[PDB]
Amino acid sequence: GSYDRNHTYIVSSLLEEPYLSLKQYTYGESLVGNDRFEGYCKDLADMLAAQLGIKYEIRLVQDGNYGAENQYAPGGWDGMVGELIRKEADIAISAMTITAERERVIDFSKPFMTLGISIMIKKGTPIKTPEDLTMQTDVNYGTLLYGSTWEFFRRSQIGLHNKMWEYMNANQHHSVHTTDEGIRRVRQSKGKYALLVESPKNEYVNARPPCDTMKVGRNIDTKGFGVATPIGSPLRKRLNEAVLTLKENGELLRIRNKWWFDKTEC
Ligand SMILES: N[C@@H](CCC(=O)O)C(=O)O
Repeated sequence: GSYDRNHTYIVSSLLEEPYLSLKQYTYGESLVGNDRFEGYCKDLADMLAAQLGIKYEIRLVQDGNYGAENQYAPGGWDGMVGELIRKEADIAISAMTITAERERVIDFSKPFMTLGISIMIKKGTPIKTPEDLTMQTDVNYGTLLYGSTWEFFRRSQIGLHNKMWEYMNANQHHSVHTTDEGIRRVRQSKGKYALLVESPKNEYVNARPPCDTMKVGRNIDTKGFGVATPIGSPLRKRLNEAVLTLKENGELLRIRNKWWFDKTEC
């Protein structure tokens, strides 16, 4: 009640199914504003905005990136993280992984979803574990360049993870600028490409046509997605409270089931 509720809050996000996607285009009708978008993060944004009694406007991140330390970016970070640092958006509501490095420059709510790094293969690929990848030659692998999975391997103290880091850093052509290009490479590489991909995306893709991909191995780590705000935001406490409210009242579970379980065609 002690923050501006006439302001339309700018919500940075990033198209990445099923978190956020464009509603299917139809004949003779043009969607505008937030109506263009659907998905888990759209439903989350709607519910958070309702909890806070605020208006909001989704504005997609202007470089298509989640956020990485970048010696060229103003404020030191690109992507949604940089938009928050530079006060170009008020909130980011996306599949933004909570990392120690990002917490030093922006604030996160408690997590609204838990996840881990996982492996996606085309069915038939003779890979069952991360260790397997490092013991063979024919299957190349990679991840989203410079995101949280990339940084996990760069920074990990586990020898296996450092071995995977050294390979990927020396073979950046086998990593990708969008996770969807990684998934296309899995599908189109005849069993010779594996993708390191966060488990909710992996699980979503594997459960839908063409049913040609699968997850192998245990998740490599455990972490969360959070709602992100620029430091000092007047909304920080209320947004965290709202996430906790939606977690306790079953609403986060409802929209997770909506976008993952209700959409299982395989
Ligand atoms: N969710 C990740 C991007 C995907 C990935 O790095 O695997 C991030 O916030 O950086």
